[PDB]
Amino acid sequence: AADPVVLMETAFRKAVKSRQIPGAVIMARDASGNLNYTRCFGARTVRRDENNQLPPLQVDTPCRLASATKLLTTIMALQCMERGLVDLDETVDRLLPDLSAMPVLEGFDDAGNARLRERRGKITLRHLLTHTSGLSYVFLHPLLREYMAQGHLQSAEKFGIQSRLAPPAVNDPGAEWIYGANLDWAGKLVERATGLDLEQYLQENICAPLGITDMTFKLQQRPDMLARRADQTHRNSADGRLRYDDSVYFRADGEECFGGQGVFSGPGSYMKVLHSLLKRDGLLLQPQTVDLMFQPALEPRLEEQMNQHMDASPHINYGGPMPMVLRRSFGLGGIIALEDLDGENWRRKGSLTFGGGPNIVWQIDPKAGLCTLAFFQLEPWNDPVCRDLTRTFEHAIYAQYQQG
Repeated sequence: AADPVVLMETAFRKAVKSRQIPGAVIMARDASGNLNYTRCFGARTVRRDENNQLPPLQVDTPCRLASATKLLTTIMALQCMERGLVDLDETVDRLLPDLSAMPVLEGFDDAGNARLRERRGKITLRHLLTHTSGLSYVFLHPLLREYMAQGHLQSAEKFGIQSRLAPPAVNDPGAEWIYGANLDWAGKLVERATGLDLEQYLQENICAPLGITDMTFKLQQRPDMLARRADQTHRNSADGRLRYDDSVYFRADGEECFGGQGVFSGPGSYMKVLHSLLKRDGLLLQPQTVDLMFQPALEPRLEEQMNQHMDASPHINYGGPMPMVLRRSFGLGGIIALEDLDGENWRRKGSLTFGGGPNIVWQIDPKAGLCTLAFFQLEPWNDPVCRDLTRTFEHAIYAQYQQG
């Protein structure tokens, strides 16, 4: 290895030895196809097995991707566009007439009555994939917070509407960037345009081309990869020690396919998606279509307010290991760096990035010719030693690779 990489590798092993992280999978690939950096550290749980050992994280270990699923669903959405089933600026009301019928929540009275209102303008597939449709996640928006407390989402059952699709919009399309259930809608777009449930689409149109056999929504129907699945671990906010996280169990996710989250896979298979997109090999997506994913999709006003929002909310930190304050846009699939994160030393301008709940982070850097993947199974998102370790990971392999 190189000097910076052996120091980073030691930084990781000390975090496993000193109980800071349970484990991590770390992977980096070149566009030229001759960088194959993949290391594994520590365990896939904090729970000791029947053997009284910690079973190790490994490159094929099935892992909860959480919101890192959104990238996969962006590909499925764009795959449908390539095939002339949809168009980016086609109104969604053909394939999503239930979304298109939803109103926008304007606010409340002094009496406390909810003011619903007809949407101004039409929602498009491009809006969904850039989080500019105008819908938010309930627990983020103060209007949706109260709307939920009033109990108006309880009637979704009656009309057969799915819980995650139930909330009304908080704004019009093209007004704001707002993080929401857009890929859950995009997933529905894909299903009804193609006539297949997401899971069969994923298998046929993403796993098969790349030779993947450990990527699925239905983890319960795969006993072989369920037997060696990673566990979730949570970091205590009090003492900073890590404990077993059994929150998934009590939630009962339970065989329900949606495009925003839900997919389990090995880190190796997820890097295979990042790798294909980087080298323009056409197995998932037409190179011209990939070019679009890295194009700033946001209008100047929208990107200005998206930066304001992200810069003003460090407790969420969408741009994980990147500088807390940084000029970004959004392409189709993730956040785009509108500038070099640190001259030639780190991610270059035009690089695409998004992450996942258990501190999963991916990035693709066309201009630098690199793509990296930092894979953890540790909550909450925006964890400091995960963020820090990832930061030292990227810096190290960018350094080794590009000069000398």
